[PDB]
Amino acid sequence: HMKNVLLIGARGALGRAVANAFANGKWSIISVDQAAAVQQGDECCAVNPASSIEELQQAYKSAVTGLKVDAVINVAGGWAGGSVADASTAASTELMLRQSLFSSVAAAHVFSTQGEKNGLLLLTGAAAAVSPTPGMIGYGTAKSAVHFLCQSIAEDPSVLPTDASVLAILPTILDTPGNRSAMPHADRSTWTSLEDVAQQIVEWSNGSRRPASGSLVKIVTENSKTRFIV
Amino acid sequence: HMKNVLLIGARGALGRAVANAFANGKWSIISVDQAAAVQQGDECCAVNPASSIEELQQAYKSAVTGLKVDAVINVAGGWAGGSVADASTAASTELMLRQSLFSSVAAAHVFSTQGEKNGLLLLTGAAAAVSPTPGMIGYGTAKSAVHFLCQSIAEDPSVLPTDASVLAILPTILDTPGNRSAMPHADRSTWTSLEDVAQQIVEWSNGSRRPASGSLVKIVTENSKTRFIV
Repeated sequence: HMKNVLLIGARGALGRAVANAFANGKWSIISVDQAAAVQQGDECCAVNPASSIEELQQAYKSAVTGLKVDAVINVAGGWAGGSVADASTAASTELMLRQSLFSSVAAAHVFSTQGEKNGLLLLTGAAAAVSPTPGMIGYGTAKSAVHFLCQSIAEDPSVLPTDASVLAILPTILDTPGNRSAMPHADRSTWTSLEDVAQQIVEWSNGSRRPASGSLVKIVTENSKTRFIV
Repeated sequence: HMKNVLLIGARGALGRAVANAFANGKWSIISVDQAAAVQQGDECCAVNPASSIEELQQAYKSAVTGLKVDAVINVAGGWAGGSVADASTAASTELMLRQSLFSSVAAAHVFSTQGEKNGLLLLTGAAAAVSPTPGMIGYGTAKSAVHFLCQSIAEDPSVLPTDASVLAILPTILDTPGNRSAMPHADRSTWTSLEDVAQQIVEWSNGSRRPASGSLVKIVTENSKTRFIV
């Protein structure tokens, strides 16, 4: 368990896949999640969903005190729909901002100050958020902001450990319990396996060849085969 | 005073310029500002700086109850610097998000539901936020998100009144009391006059020719002359 990873969103479907892929292992895993950490048998930090970015930052700093972190992995966030015509868009956009953007700003600061040389900061965007998202204002605005944050971090590498990388993954559709439940009978040939994403995150984290720091990495599945593409 | 404008950020330097340009007039002005509304002699709604997007939305809906709004103008927001290396970036990024993005999501919903035909939704971006902003993470991420929001609104015009427009202004440098104070002796030849921006917002609001709904409008000043450019 020589290498250290801070895992944000550890209790979501993609978070559990990522924790499973770490633990090979080789890795010591420090996990955090908002509201949704069952806080029973789980060795996961529960942080309040009403947390400020500064509160997230302090909670993350605390969880890894006196560690060099090789990887900070943020795979937090769910989904909601809504246009500006919908009253519901106000709350859903704030929720998506908190889950994805607040967590990513705090996570970047911990990686900057406690990251190890050759380490990885990985954030979670959305392939759809590369374009206007009139029907998913919250989801698209939050994820677009994560993409922007990824690019801005990379633009000044002096803020990262030596030879560190930041990457954002842009999933299209993930094969999650939620999606299976929603559409039991659907053609899932374009639905990316969580194990495939998790395994790729752990290789990148281990210092396999990575796309250029700053890359938006689209996760494209056809006939149940997956490419990681810039 | 036939036409109605909801003005968000009315107590900032650009907000006062915009209120002055309305009042020609011809316009009935309903103004809102966070923390900074002096709430003495001022006919301005003071909204709490800790407001949720839904709270902003309700406060905006209340301020214009039983009006058709020809214009919703959001010129709120200040500035802070900071990279991900800075502990201060967490709080400054949340502050910029609240001032600019929270206000813009709420303002878009009020314009969708209470806007008049041929009306204007105007948001405030930043010319610099078209590119990575490693040295101003908060400011750039918040403003980039406003640009994205502007584009997403325009992408589905069924959410807006008939022949309505949304625009985002991308200032580079504004000739504000704050900037004059900071650099009394500086060459201000590239600093845009607030009166010039305000006057252009009021013409667009009145239904002058506008760039295409969705435009990011850069405000470019050289030798103290200004162009509004896409």
